[PDB]
Amino acid sequence: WGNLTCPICKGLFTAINLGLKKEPNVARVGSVAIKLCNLLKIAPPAVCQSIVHLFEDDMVEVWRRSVLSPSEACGLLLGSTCGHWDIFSSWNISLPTVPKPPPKPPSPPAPGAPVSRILFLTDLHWDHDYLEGTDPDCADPLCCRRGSGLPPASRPGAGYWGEYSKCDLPLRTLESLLSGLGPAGPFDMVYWTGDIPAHDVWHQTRQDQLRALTTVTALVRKFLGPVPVYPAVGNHESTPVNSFPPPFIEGNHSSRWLYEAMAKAWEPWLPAEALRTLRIGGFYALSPYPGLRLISLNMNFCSRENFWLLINSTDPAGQLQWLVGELQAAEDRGDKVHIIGHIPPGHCLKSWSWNYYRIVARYENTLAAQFFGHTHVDEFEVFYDEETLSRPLAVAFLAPSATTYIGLNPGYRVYQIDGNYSGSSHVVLDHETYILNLTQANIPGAIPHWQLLYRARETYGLPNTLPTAWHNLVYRMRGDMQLFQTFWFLYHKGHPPSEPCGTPCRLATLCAQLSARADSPALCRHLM
Ligand SMILES: *[C@@H]1O[C@H](CO)[C@@H](O[C@@H]2O[C@H](CO)[C@@H](O[C@@H]3O[C@H](CO[C@H]4O[C@H](CO)[C@@H](O)[C@H](O[C@H]5O[C@H](CO)[C@@H](O)[C@H](O)[C@@H]5O)[C@@H]4O)[C@@H](O)[C@H](O)[C@@H]3O)[C@H](O)[C@H]2NC(C)=O)[C@H](O)[C@H]1NC(C)=O
Ligand SMILES: *[C@@H]1O[C@H](CO)[C@@H](O[C@@H]2O[C@H](CO)[C@@H](O)[C@H](O)[C@H]2NC(C)=O)[C@H](O)[C@H]1NC(C)=O
Ligand SMILES: *[C@@H]1O[C@H](CO)[C@@H](O)[C@H](O)[C@H]1NC(C)=O
Ligand SMILES: C[N+](C)(C)CCOP(=O)(O)O
Ligand SMILES: [Zn+2]
Ligand SMILES: [Zn+2]
Repeated sequence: WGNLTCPICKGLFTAINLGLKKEPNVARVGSVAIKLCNLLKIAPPAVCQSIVHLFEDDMVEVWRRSVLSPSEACGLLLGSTCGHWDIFSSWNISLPTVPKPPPKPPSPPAPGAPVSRILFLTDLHWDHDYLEGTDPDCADPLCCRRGSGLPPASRPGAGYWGEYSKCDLPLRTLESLLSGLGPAGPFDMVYWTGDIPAHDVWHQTRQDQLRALTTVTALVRKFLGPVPVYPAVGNHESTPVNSFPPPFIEGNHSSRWLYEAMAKAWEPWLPAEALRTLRIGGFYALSPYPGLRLISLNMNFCSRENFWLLINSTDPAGQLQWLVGELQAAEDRGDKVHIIGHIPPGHCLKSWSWNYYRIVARYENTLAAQFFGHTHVDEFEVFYDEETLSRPLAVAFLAPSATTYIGLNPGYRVYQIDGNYSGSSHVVLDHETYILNLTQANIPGAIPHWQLLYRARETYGLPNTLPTAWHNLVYRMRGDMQLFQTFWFLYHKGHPPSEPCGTPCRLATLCAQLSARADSPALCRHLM
């Protein structure tokens, strides 16, 4: 009588569910997990215990409601007859039935046309506990801070402004960055795409994260005054890291604490309609100029590390569908769109990344620019047509981090964009990157001087910065090692590794530049 296997299975995981709601059961989960953390020497025992205690409540709940829920587990184990396993199942959003206009590249701007200057800040990762002189090569996942201890007598401690290691930034270096903006300005707007807290991820309270949010927010507001700042939500803003429950999760373990703090912190910059969307799911749209829409995406609903998506990964918060409606509205008015976000779309979950790719291809004429960060390095992602994966039609700019993490100079970015006038293409025309050379800045008594590292069109000889120039650059770099070495230099903000990047390293790096869609190896067919 195997007619009972499904009854008993469901009875098992129903009892599993009830047991895992009990906090002493959750603590049992945490204790074993910590001993394995110590046994597998993942981190120091202090970090192992702290991070499991911080994560255990939310993670046990998600597993209880997804992988261990009776309908899911028994569906995996006994098949569609018993339950239904649909964890990370494929999904698709709906495009409107409006015919796609003919593909049309942006027009060259007329002589003397207005140029809008956009400051781009990402991955600031302020470390409230940064401490000069401490060990940069400590045993914790983040060093140069209180509790990192002392270096050996053979190596120096963490530099005053930062270190070339697994360390984040003292607030004074963030202050130095914004205080040196004058040469690079003036700015019409600032795009600020996430990651305010540091990587002290094993002990972050909601108050620490809010303190990071409110302190840095006030700092940029002090140095940029009247200039609008459009933020986007990074993966480090929440606690625990990457924990962004979609709006179908209510109660105090939801993201309400964080989104509302953002709506109050960013009220000076965001219109009422933006603040409403922001409070719901951490994304919004607004109009910087007549004929220009800006859309700030919360890419944590695309993230491979947002463990809440194990419950349901299908277009969380309805964001992609909301994006389509916003983009079609822009197409209807003839507006152009900027997209800003944190995690670049090539690094998203499979289904999300594929649907985003399809949206970008549909709205190629309407999308004018895309801006992401999160990787901390200086790179890009080229988008191609759906039909042949060979006509370049969009490019995402991945700007490098202000934080040193890991081992880099601090950096930031400025875009020259086809400006504020009727008929403008609103596309990026050129960009520039500024760095703080820590080797020089950390000399005792020196005053930090942020330097221009490079300008895009000048150093690569680009006629413009449209998608085809970046496509072309990748294939020039396939055959020109010196050119690729330049790019590899700039990629690390002027502080590349000493291990040379040979043939496999180059091909893997070039393949990432063409991988705007996750898990699409065909995109790199011409590289390997
Ligand atoms: C995880 O979340 C997703 C979404 O949040 C859940 O998917 C929804 O599931 C419910 C069932 O519980 C579906 O309800 C059915 O919808 C039928 C038709 O609905 C159409 O119109 C909807 C409202 O305008 C519209 O959202 C939807 O568009 C999209 O969904 C289609 C799949 O449903 C998809 O193929 C399209 O590409 C498009 O993106 C529909 O066209 C209706 O006939 C049924 O009676 C019933 O109402 C929702 O439609 C689902 N919505 C989406 C976007 O998929 C999913 O169940 C959750 N998973 C778990 C395990 O909870
Ligand atoms: C950061 O500052 C260091 C320190 O001066 C620069 O390194 C020097 O680079 C020049 C040019 O290659 C050499 O002649 C010196 O010998 C270097 N000094 C040392 C101590 O290595 C470095 O080039 C700067 N980096 C950037 C990106 O500006
Ligand atoms: C942009 O141009 C329009 C039309 O000339 C003007 O009204 C507006 O003040 C300008 N600036 C912004 C930020 O919209
Ligand atoms: C993603 N990364 C590990 C390469 C860069 C640092 O991560 P993160 O600070 O953006 O979360
Ligand atoms: Zn970051
Ligand atoms: Zn990040």
